Amino acid sequence: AGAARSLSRFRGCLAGALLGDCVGSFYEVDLTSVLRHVQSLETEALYYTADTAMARALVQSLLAKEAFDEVDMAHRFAQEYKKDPDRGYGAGVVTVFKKLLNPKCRDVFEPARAQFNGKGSYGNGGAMRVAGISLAYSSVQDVQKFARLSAQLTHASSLGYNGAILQALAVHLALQGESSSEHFLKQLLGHMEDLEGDAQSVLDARELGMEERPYSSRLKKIGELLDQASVTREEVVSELGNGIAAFESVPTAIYCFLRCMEPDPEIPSAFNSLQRTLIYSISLGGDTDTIATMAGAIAGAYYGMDQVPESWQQSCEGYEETDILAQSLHRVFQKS
Ligand SMILES: Nc1ncnc2c1ncn2[C@@H]1O[C@H](COP(=O)(O)OP(=O)(O)OC[C@H]2O[C@H](O)[C@H](O)[C@@H]2O)[C@@H](O)[C@H]1O
Ligand SMILES: [Mg+2]
Repeated sequence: AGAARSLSRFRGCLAGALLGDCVGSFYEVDLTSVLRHVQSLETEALYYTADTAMARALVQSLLAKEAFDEVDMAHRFAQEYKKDPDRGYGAGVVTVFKKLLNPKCRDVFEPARAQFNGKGSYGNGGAMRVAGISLAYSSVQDVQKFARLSAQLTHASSLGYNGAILQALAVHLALQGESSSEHFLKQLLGHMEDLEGDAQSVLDARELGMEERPYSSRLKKIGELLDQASVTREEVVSELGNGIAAFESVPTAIYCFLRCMEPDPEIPSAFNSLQRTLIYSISLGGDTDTIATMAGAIAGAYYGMDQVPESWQQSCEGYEETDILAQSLHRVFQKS
């Protein structure tokens, strides 16, 4: 709410991400499923998962250095894992952290490049933690630059880091406030068509038997889905995904945000737009903590802190630290 990149947008963004992670984590599903159990949320009994742990470390690094510092951020990721390994980290990425904890590893980007036979991870862990990049950086150029670099600390495949860029761009656009769904999608599509024309990206996708321009292809499917009658959960999962791959989760989160910009008759009117976006995301099943954390980041940035319900927020572990960090990003980087 209010001006582009306002404090309310910053706070709502990180709160929305925290809500999606914590509320989503129960069901790691059917719209009726979800509605019964948000009943519960009507202190800090909902633990956050690796999505929030890594987002907090990313943001703490940015604040400590008042800039992107790959060595600081890589070590804060590794030390966060060492301090609290049981947050549900991906099976592969834990190898990166263990290599980064070795004090004689001195290029912090190389462990990620060794992952998965030297092709790199395409998991959504780079995207799940990236919203803080869009709070720290106002220009599109800087959002893409450091969304990519922050993601490359663990996700060296263009299929992974282009998902992180796409998530950061969506948060970036949402922080600018009111827009049509079609304009929001169109801007995202243009940026991704630009990135997926790159040779390394084309090959990375070739090598795995994928569409050329996989993110672009899914963003076009979102535009079709937004015009389609009687869209079912099954159709959404089939065309976009609900999985741990960034390309099976990041477009899906953006779809959830765009679809839920308007009221949905099968979700009670008593829920506001942020809540309805989270309820819809979680109803898709699959990687619910991560799809909801990403949809919640976007919706929180767009709708602002006035749509973060206190009862839901106060159920989440660390909600006050999350808020402090949002306020600090606004002070340090948005220079209020
Ligand atoms: N190149 C690849 N080839 C085959 N499988 C892959 C590849 N890349 C990723 N995977 C599969 O993808 C998995 C994850 O890739 P990882 O890099 O370990 O971790 P993340 O940080 O992305 O995990 C993010 C999630 O973890 C948290 O629970 C959050 O809630 C998110 O849901 C691998 O174990 C592989 O099965
Ligand atoms: Mg997850």
